[PDB]
Amino acid sequence: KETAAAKFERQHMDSSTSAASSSNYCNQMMKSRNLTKDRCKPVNTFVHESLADVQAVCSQKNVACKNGQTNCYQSYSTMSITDCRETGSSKYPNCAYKTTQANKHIIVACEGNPYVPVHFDASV
Ligand SMILES: [Cu+2]
Ligand SMILES: [Cu+2]
Repeated sequence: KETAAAKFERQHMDSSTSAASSSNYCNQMMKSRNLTKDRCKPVNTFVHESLADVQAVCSQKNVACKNGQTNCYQSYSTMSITDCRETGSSKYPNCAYKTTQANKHIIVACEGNPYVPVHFDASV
């Protein structure tokens, strides 16, 4: 259906906006990106930077991933991101999210050739 790289783009990339367009951004994005189809994915981060800039992170700061692996890389500088966290009232099928706009360093897991971001590890 898709590739691991394209899946990262679907779940974590939104280069069309410099930041969350409204407090309802996460409710809209989580749905349109098919992240609430089977269940309400609890947490998710979207990156408001060009693909090239996020892909460049694979050549930046090598750090360990949350799972112990060491194919993770942290951005040298901060990026415009939107943290989407499911609200306490949220209940599938009616997924509801709190939209939080921030500027933080991102940590992504890189794989393949071309070595590109495939998993979003965290924002710091
Ligand atoms: Cu920095
Ligand atoms: Cu993987």
